[PDB]
Amino acid sequence: DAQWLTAEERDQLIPGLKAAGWSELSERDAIYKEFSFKNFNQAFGFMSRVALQAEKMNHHPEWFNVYNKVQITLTSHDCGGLTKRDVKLAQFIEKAAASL
Amino acid sequence: DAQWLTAEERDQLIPGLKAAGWSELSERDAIYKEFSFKNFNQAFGFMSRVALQAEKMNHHPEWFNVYNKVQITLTSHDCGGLTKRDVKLAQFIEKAAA
Amino acid sequence: DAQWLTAEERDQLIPGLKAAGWSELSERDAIYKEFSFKNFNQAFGFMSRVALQAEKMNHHPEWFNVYNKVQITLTSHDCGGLTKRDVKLAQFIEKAAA
Amino acid sequence: DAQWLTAEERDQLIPGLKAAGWSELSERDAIYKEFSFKNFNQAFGFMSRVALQAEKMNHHPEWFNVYNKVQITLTSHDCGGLTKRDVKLAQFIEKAAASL
Repeated sequence: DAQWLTAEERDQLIPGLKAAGWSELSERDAIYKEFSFKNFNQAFGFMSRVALQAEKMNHHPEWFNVYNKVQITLTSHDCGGLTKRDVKLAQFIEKAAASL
Repeated sequence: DAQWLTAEERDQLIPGLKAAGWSELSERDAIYKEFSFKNFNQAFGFMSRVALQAEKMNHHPEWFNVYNKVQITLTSHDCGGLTKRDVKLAQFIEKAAA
Repeated sequence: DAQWLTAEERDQLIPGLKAAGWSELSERDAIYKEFSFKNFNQAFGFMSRVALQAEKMNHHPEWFNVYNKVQITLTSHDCGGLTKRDVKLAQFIEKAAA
Repeated sequence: DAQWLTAEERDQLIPGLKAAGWSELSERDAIYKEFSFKNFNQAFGFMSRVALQAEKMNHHPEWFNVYNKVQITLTSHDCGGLTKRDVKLAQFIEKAAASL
């Protein structure tokens, strides 16, 4: 999905992400979550998996990393809002963070 | 190097990095530079090379990435300032970016 | 492309790759090339770029690595032969290696 | 350790690796193990972690990858045999494969 999520889609997709720890940013139609690992080795291994998925689906995250911390913000710049692509990427990220 | 850069060291090593595009932050004793690649494939390949060097040196960057852009801030948190480790990592980053 | 390369396609696309250092295996319809970098940092950075492209194309290489060396064999297992996917991945590999 | 493992060291270090699935190659003083993941994404994420450790310890593996399979052979070419460095790398690899 390249268009903004509908009210119905948000009610059916966001609750699960919120339950997983993601939050909706106050200033942008985007979701955000910070992941913490044991060290940089584990953090970057995680980032490499996310990077691979980003190229597989042609959708990229905004992210900041400092050693074992990875802060991720997902939104679609081509339309300026949250799309199904962001939800899909978030779901993959949760799998990667859980080693699944 | 693990100790803060002396005045002489800064004069000898920082100008080259500034000529290469790095700048010194005003609120912190740290250097910064935004790199712009063609796409994320190039950007992450570059990040992977920097990540390898980070573990080789046990010195890590503070960095942000969005598609083809990579913003890097370097400083030594252990002593709260710039050290030769930051200079060496920045020099490696320049080679990897080229 | 997902179907086996035709005679015309092979004549049009393979010579360039051979000029670049790729060779055709004798026991399989596949192309091969060993890349030699300066070190593992360069080699793995290169591998990371190829890995990203592999997932973008959903087409994977058969590769071996030891420090600065990376041996790559390309073929399409789905049909047991060379396809345009192999040619396109090889061309990307050439750019990444440069 | 940059020298070959002693008979004593082999008796105290190899059993654990054998128990983990590693085997001693017949033609070389090296250890070998094949790892299988769900897909290439997981396999390469694993490889990135191993790559990071290889640069951290300045010791590199011989490895072959085809999609979800990663075959790893560990030995020290600077002396032509198995060293403490190979054991250390093997132990890290086991952690990475287990997501630890």
